[PDB]
Parts: sequence; structure tokens; C-alpha cells
Amino acid sequence: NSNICEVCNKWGRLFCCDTCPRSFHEHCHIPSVEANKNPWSCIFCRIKTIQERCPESQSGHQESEVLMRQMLPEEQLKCEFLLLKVYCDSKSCFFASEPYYNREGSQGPQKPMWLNKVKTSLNEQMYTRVEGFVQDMRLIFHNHKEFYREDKFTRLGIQVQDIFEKNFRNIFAIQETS
Ligand SMILES: [Zn+2]
Ligand SMILES: [Zn+2]
Ligand SMILES: [Zn+2]
Repeated sequence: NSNICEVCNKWGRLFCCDTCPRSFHEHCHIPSVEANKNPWSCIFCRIKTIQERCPESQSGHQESEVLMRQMLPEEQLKCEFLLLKVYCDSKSCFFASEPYYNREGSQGPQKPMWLNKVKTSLNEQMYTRVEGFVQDMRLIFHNHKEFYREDKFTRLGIQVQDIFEKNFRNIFAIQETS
């Protein structure tokens, strides 16, 4: 096994995957690492099994069809993984916790959103369809773009959104386009 957490790249109290070399802090893994379960398999491994069980799940899909899917267990899992892939970039620190807004010349967003709120929402099964989760994720970056305006800090939102969007297309096997 690895000696650092796969998500935040730090040592500490790590739980080790039994089917791959990855390790995790308790609250870095999504869902939070399960109390018992020996052996234990991480979210990377559980996502690989889904693909291996239904190879055709990797044929191309339309985004509009993906978004309307109900949050059954396998879609729940894929959204948790996509969220985890965003937390794996260090720039996610800017979007993790509840923001506040007091900048000369700007007004705060009507609907604030942050990664830990989306985490809790997933955890509490508040999304009924994929669309619910993707809308909140995209709103995080859209709020940041609007508030920071021409400050070069807006770029952090573009960068972390690109990580989200690349992973969304991968995880949900979105049809490749020019
Ligand atoms: Zn960690
Ligand atoms: Zn694993
Ligand atoms: Zn099959």
C-alpha cells in the first residue's frame, strides 16, 4: 500500500484498500471509510468493477440522458467518485468550505455553494437525479467567476471546473466530440 492519502497526498491515520495499493484518510474517501468490512475495497476499485461487469457501460452517452438518470446506487457511486476526483486537486481547497463575500464592486451569489455542502448532500441522499449533483457542482464555479470578475483569481474556478468536466466525461462515458 501507499504511505500517503490518495486524495490530499499527506501521511497520517490511513485506511488501506484491500484490492489496490491506495490509502485514505477516513474523511478524504467518499463515502467516509466504512467501520468494519474486511476486506475493504475503495471507490476506485468499486468503480472499476462496475465497468468490468458491464463493458458496454463505456460506450458513448449523451450528457442530457446522463443528467436525467435517477440516483440509483451505481449513479450515486459515480457522483461520489467524481466529487472525490475534484478533492484530489489541491486547488479544491478554495471551494471546500462555506465562502463569504465582501469585495468592493461585487455582490455575493444568490445561491452560495461549496464542495463540503455537496458532500453532505450526497451523504444525506438529497439528490434524486444526476442533474441535481452536476448543477450544484457547476454552480460552485459559476458563482466564483461572477464574483471575482476581472481579478485573475477567477482562473482558479476555470481550472477546477476543467478538472470536474474532464472527470465527468470520463466517469459517465460521455460521447467524445470535436
Ligand atoms: Zn487525505
Ligand atoms: Zn482500491
Ligand atoms: Zn452486461
